[PDB]
Amino acid sequence: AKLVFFAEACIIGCMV
Amino acid sequence: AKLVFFAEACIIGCMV
Amino acid sequence: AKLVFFAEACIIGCMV
Amino acid sequence: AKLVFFAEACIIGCMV
Amino acid sequence: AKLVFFAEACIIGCMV
Amino acid sequence: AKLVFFAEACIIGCMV
Amino acid sequence: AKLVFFAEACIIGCMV
Amino acid sequence: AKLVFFAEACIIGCMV
Amino acid sequence: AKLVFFAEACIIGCMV
Amino acid sequence: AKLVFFAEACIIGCMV
Amino acid sequence: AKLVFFAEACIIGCMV
Amino acid sequence: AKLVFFAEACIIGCMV
Repeated sequence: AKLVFFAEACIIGCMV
Repeated sequence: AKLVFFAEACIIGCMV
Repeated sequence: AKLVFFAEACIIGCMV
Repeated sequence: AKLVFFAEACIIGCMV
Repeated sequence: AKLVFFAEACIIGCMV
Repeated sequence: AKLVFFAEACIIGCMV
Repeated sequence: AKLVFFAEACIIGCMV
Repeated sequence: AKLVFFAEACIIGCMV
Repeated sequence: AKLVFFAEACIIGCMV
Repeated sequence: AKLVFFAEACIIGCMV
Repeated sequence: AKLVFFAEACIIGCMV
Repeated sequence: AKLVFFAEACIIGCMV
């Protein structure tokens, strides 16, 4: 898997 | 734009 | 305190 | 949105 | 001074 | 190239 | 509060 | 769980 | 050992 | 190689 | 000592 | 110059 940083703008990293 | 580290506790970054 | 990086996934730092 | 780490060398992050 | 992250969107930290 | 935070759980950034 | 990377050169993040 | 930075030296963050 | 982020506040990562 | 963080100011990581 | 980021590629920070 | 991560232990990045 990959650690992905999204941000709806606040940012958060999530493991996918 | 800037990246703010709102940590209001936890820390999240967002721009302005 | 400490700065825990909870991985509940998603990583968030929080002061504990 | 995502944060990409274009490192094309140096590293810079940008969203999509 | 402060280390400030701006991003014209690619991000870069700079000491101000 | 792009730099992805790999995962499989430890995380490493690598070049691609 | 906000978390700023202080500087004066070393950098530290602190709560405000 | 939380992210642990092991020191094997070298530093690897792992989800524990 | 582990790298632990103390909130001595200001964030400082130290070994233990 | 190594990952130098040049502070020419502004911080950029580059593979050297 | 110093924390040096090796590009062993993948980025790994190690002590020296 | 470049950012050096001193290990005094604890880790402080300083502009050198």
